[PDB]
Amino acid sequence: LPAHGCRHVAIIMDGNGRWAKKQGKIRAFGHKAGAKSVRRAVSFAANNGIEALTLYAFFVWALDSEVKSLHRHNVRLRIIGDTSRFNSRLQERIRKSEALTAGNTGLTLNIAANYGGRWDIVQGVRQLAEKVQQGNLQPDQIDEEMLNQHVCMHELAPVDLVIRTGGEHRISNFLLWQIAYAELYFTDVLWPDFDEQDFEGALNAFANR
Amino acid sequence: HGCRHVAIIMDGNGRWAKKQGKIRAFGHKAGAKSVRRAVSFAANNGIEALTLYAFELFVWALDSEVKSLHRHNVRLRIIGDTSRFNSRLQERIRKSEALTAGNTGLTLNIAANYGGRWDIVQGVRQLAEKVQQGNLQPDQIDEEMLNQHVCMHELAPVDLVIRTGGEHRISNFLLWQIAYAELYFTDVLWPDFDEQDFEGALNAFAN
Repeated sequence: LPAHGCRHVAIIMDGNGRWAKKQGKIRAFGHKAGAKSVRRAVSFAANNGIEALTLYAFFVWALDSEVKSLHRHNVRLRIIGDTSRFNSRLQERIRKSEALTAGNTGLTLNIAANYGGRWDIVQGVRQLAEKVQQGNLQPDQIDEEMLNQHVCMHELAPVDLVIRTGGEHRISNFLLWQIAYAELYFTDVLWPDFDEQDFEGALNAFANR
Repeated sequence: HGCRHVAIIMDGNGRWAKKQGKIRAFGHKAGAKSVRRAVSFAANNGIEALTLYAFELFVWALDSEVKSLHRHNVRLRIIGDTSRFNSRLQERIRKSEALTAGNTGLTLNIAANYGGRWDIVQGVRQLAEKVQQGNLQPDQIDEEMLNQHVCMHELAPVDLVIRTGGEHRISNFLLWQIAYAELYFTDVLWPDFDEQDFEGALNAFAN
């Protein structure tokens, strides 16, 4: 229902490294500029009626100072990816950040952490297998729609638009199942340089296409 | 070039026919010539696998091509849900696959009533049955295992996806299989896509 027609944008945030290298700066400087650019994109999305923004870094700190900021901007924060590998002391900080913002009615921000598109499909398959083994589910009852409701973000609007910054033309095992019908938009802009007009240019391409 | 498996979303036959001031079937006919050209180019340049997606009448056309593909040592495979198709067409698919299955040159996969989500689902249903029989535990299911249950698992991974016709979408073509593939979009309409276009795509992959 916004004029650009875009409910859910996903972004592969590539370019932090060469951005830093361009300035004779080490990579960490680029990742810091990258975090700034995330803040900028989150604010842009929320102000342009986007329901969901899903971000892929192609964190251990970020999730606390940012969380207060996100929360103040009425953003609902979710983390997608294999977070079982993580230590359960900051696994705790993840769940705390999620429940703290779970009530917010603005943008839903999904952050990919130890996320893979193939993994995403496989964890959903494992849940279906568990139901099969418990006797609930019959194998031939499994269809697209059912698997669809077991992959990440099934409860949000389908992904309308995938943006990849940084010049490369691949998905790199980001969303796979979820992008079957998504518009794909590639720009050479390095992620730290990606701004409101770049984002606006992406949405306008989506609307025009 | 290093490109072992190319997949192509062949879009634009209809729009092309219109620009020519001709009917759609004329576009399809030019589409088929472009397929021949793409298949020969792939085999000529040492590409191991070529996977083609049209975006029951169309695979019938390839039946008269089978003799020639076989002589060119091409392995022909149809991927997708052919259970739909009339049993006569299904048997001819079966026969053409069997005739060429032992060939060792280009493997040419034709997507017919294919969908990427469907493809994954078929593998899921297979794994699910193994679970139901106690032959497989849920937590034992991993990427490698599901990979062995989706189309083309025995071929080189897809290196490059070409989509003609100007749209920037996968359109529920290969999904699992293109996780790390280079994606190449061109405005050229599929009946115009020639050897130079194809090489242009290989060049993009080369960097």
